[PDB]
Amino acid sequence: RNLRDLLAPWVPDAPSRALREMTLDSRVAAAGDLFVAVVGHQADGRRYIPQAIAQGVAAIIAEAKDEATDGEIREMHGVPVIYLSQLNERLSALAGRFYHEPSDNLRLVGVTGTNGKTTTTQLLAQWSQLLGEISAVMGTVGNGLLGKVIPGSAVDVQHELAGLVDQGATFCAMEVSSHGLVQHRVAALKFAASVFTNLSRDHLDYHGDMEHYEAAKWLLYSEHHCGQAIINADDEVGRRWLAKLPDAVAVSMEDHINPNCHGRWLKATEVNYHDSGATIRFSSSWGDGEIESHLMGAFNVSNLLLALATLLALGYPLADLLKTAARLQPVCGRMEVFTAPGKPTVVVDYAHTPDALEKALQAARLHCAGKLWCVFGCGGDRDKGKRPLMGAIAEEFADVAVVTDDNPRTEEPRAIINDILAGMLDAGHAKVMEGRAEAVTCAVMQAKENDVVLVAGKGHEDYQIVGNQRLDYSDRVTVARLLGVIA
Repeated sequence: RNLRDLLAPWVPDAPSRALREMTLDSRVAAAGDLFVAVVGHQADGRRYIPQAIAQGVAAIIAEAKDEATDGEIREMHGVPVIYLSQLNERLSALAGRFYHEPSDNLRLVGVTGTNGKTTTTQLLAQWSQLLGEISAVMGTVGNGLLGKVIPGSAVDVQHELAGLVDQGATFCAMEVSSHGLVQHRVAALKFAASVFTNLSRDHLDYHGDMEHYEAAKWLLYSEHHCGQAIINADDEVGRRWLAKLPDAVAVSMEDHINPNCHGRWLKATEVNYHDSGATIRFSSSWGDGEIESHLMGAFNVSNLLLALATLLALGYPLADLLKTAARLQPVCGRMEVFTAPGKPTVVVDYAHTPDALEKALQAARLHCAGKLWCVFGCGGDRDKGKRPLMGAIAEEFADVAVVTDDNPRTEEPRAIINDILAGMLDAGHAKVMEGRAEAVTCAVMQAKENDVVLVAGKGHEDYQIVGNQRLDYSDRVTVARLLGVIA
């Protein structure tokens, strides 16, 4: 880490200074640090140059806008201050070089879209590690090697990737947000591949608005090192982009592959949704096969097929992917299935809004030969408007609604349940059972072998809040003990 080597691609005359860390914040700047002074969200980091100098930073790189020309080298208190124009745009490349290009020292796959980013990244990291990578994730759940994921400027992204490379990671699956892409947070990253799940943007009904949105996105991907493109052809926007990208991989589970293109493709031909997951039959330009997925619902078929197409595009052999597919796991507490010989199917899911609850029930219904049970409640001392909507959704999409407690906090637990029931056409056909453990047991012990019990609202969140008390309680553990299995 040397200022002269750091800036050699952009500023040839830069003095030699040993550098420690790269920071945007004068308050945490230490002796030897490189301070980077950016103009940002109603803030000007150049205001904090004197504090950064007083903390003993070795050098400063600063926005040139209205202060200096691009590449201008100044000196303040014997500290080099180098000015760069458009420093927000260049910060990714600057940090990339500072951290020795971490995206050139592992296989980085980016995942963009409205939904399925978390699941698709976890599947990419898991499947790659089953084939012998040391894989890592960066996303909304956090950053780290698989099993060690812990809960963001262009500098933080490059630093975190460098941290993963230092820990032995050879593969990283990164959730990329629309906001991250637009604010140049991944601008200099070398993506081996870019995955598009779907675009659920309301607000885009006007042709000029859809045109400008698409124009902004096309411009961004012309500026990035996207690598191989893997696109969900079941998304209308995905299909429009596939029509313009002949080297992209088209993925479908709904017959949207156009075979006249002679491009690379992967298509589910048949799915059997059953008690413990999905049997997925598929054809592809790499060959055909059948996958035993332990994930639940149609959207998770799509997520898995995107991850498969990505790894096939990157050269992972179909035979090795097929042989490891049965080891792919759900995201913990997301449509997580619990089965046992001769027992009902139980799905634990985090769903705690009307929309998540409807999606979870629709997904669970596909796997349900008998009756669909829904065990749920609503949090106390929070917004109450969702209570009757969740009741109506449970009544509509489930055969048996079992309304119980879910963190009633200091609110009268039955008050919450009354709000849920008020949303129903026939409240009298809902079951009510208090104790959540008792309500889960009720559903699981009454359900038939070919029934599906959805236990919604907690997922992995191993507590029940009653009054001021965080009680030890887990849906996953309660269901596991009832079924005689290990959570």
